[PDB]
Amino acid sequence: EASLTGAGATFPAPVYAKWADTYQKETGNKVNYQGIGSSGGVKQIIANTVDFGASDAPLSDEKLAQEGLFQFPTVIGGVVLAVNIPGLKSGELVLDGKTLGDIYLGKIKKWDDEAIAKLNPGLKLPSQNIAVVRRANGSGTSFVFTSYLAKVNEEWKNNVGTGSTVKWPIGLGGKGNDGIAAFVQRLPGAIGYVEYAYAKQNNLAYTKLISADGKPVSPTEENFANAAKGADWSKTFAQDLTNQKGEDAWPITSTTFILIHKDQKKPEQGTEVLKFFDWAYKTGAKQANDLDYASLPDSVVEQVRAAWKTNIKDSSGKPLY
Repeated sequence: EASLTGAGATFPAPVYAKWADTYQKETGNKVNYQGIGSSGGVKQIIANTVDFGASDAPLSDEKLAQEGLFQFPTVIGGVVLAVNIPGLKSGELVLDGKTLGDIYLGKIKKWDDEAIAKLNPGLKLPSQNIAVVRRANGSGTSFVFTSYLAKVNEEWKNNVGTGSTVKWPIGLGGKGNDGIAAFVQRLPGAIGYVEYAYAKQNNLAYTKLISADGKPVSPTEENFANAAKGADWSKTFAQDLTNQKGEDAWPITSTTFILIHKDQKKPEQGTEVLKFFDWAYKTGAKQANDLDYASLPDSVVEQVRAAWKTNIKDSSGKPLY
């Protein structure tokens, strides 16, 4: 039995924790996962204070080569806009990218703004002020969200840009996906971006969004999977899944990555990390779907296995898989 420690992204934390509990029950192996944000996960793996790091923002091939790291995707999730609007039920408000950007730029300040009313003809919107909530920590969810806004709102792209940390025009700061969930819950009129599981688990209302093709879509595991149907995984695991074309393609979708060292100084730990992720691919799909995360296609998991064999070795050059 081994004790493993991982750290990083809160985006997939609900599923990593579920897998860890089940894995211990079946095998006795212990996996301790710390949700400290993707930036923190990257610093930790490079500092070698953990067996594996986790980040929703992929590292470039050069940065991976420079640090002697290897990265692989685990699941596909989606970012949603959790809202606290009195009188509105979940899934009934619809927003488009342009308007969402104008809300985050501070251009739109009330829930009954003309720009929002026009997108929601049947709705009777309140003249409630909007309280914007964003991440206070270095975040892979912020990276995905800002990558999306830069595509749909030019003023956002030119003035604030994309990043795991940016100079937010307005808004209160919440720590982790759980921190944003807690804020929305306690602030009438609030809007905040979180990975879907956090909204669902906390019974938070969320909005629909207009797809890249121009149709309103609901956030569901299937619709996150739809956003990834045209990604060519054979070329690279670092796929951008925001604003993708296609029927029922959730616009703010993303996969997430695990980072491990190519030259394993503690081979026994390295071997056990791969066994845990292999077990998750083989048996953990049901748990991932229970939490509304879509699974990676079998072809992709096969590419990852082929890559483990070629890349992960001990100091004597022997493969650990």
